[PDB]
Amino acid sequence: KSVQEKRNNTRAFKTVAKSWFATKTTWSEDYQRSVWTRLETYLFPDIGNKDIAELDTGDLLVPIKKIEKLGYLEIAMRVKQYATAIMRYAVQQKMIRFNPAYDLEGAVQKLEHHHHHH
Repeated sequence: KSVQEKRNNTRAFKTVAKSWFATKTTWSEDYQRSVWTRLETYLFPDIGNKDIAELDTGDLLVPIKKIEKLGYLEIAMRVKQYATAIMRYAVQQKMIRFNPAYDLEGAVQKLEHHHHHH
């Protein structure tokens, strides 16, 4: 249906995070650039090309887990918070029902919503 839309990939994480970045000047110019650079490299490749409306807790856990097992916990936790802020903005734009980052209490130790498949 995106042919009738003015832009095929709309409401996508990269565009939304772009808007979020454009609405952020709270951090310092240098540090925030570093923030953006880490978003560009880690928190964009997977989810940025996906329609965030269908982005599952697992989908977002992919880039998170990517950094988690990258050996940089601080980076992962900070990207976790960056994403959390963007997800908050995402709900406000009705893109997602709830924040998967808030939804997952850490109940499931996997990327799935169930411990037992059946």
